Amino acid sequence: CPLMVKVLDAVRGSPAINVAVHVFRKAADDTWEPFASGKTSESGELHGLTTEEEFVEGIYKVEIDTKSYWKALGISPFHEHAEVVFTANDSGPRRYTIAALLSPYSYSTWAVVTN
Amino acid sequence: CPLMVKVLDAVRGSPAINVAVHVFRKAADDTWEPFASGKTSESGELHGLTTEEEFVEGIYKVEIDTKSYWKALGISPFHEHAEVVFTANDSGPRRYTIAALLSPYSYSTWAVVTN
Amino acid sequence: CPLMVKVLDAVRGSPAINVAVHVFRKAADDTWEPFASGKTSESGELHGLTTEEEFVEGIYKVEIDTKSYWKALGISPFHEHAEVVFTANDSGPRRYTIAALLSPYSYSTWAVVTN
Amino acid sequence: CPLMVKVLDAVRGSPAINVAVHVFRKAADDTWEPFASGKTSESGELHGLTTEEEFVEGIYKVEIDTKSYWKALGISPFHEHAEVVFTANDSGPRRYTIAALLSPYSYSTWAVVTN
Repeated sequence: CPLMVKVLDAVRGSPAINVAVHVFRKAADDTWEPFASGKTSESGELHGLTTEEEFVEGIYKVEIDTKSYWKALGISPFHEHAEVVFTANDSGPRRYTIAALLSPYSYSTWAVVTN
Repeated sequence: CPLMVKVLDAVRGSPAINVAVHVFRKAADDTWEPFASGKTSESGELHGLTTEEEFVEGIYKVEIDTKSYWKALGISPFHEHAEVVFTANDSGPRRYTIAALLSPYSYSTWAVVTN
Repeated sequence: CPLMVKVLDAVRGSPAINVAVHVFRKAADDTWEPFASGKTSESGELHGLTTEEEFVEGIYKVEIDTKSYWKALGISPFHEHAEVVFTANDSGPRRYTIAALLSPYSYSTWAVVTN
Repeated sequence: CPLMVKVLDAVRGSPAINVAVHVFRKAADDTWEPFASGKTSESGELHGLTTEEEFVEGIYKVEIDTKSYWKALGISPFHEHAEVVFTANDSGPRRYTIAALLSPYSYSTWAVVTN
């Protein structure tokens, strides 16, 4: 599991469950190609998006569908989604955790990268 | 100006100066059209991006070039840039401040919407 | 004023108004002595807490009464308050801005120190 | 394990290892009584601070020794420590994760509370 996504809810103090996550990889023609997608679990985590074989060097975009999450809770939030864009595996394979802590008008996002 | 961008540096405890900022508006064909751009001032602020006349309801993207900022400081960053995507809605008079607090492997972003 | 406090609300996307703020300075006996206090304005800012003469090097604590703020909004909070503890150091001319971005179960706090 | 502390480093994109953490509980005389302490592991986590029996209702303070952490990395940080003050177990036993994401001039802290 070289790529994991974790989402937390700062209003409730809980994992953000059933959040849609779409991952894209930048192609040679400079366009965003769909790479993987899924929904966060009861722990606010999304595992099994990819494999070490498939997750080659490149520029990746993780789109976290925060608006649909807040709308289902009765909040009209500010952002359409939280977008995380980064170069992966350029010095060899790494394990990446992309995390976001969500509020209606804000989000904090960070990465934990391990060898 | 109805749209202001503010960028802060959490490593130095200072405004993030000379940061490139690009604003886009989503077109009918679903593509991102360049809308406005600039560089943050000595106060980490970017004023005068648009006018009330030009800034109509729509979906906007604010791209903050964080990678170039960290590279100029000799600090290895994670993100290619920080992206803020939101709908501008005419619910009475409004001013939008899009802010970001930057760290090499994280950023927090928020919006202050006032009348 | 060499010390300003700014508080923002991440649920509403607005300044956090009428928030009580208490500043303390650590005394020789290791206890926290009241130093200054006030309430944030309509811009979420608290100015005029001290003067350059009074604000000597020392360890200071800024306590932001977040619980009372959330309770007045009918939102169940986690923290009793947000506490910022720091040393003020005379390394040339300095102005300190202590800022906090509040959510019910989280807060981000940062400092902008300028000349 | 009803109380766990997790600390992350936003400069390195890694767990914050060997961070000292002190927990206090407010006593009847309004003073902070030492309750538990420890150091974060290689995963940036501190488990086994207390037991369900010992962790009774009360006001608790978790002091995360961020200054010593940054000083050991060659950074002179802004804060003396990150302080998290909260009421625990007032509606019955809960499991609490207190987390902090650290930068030299900023920190974000949140709680994940589960039943």
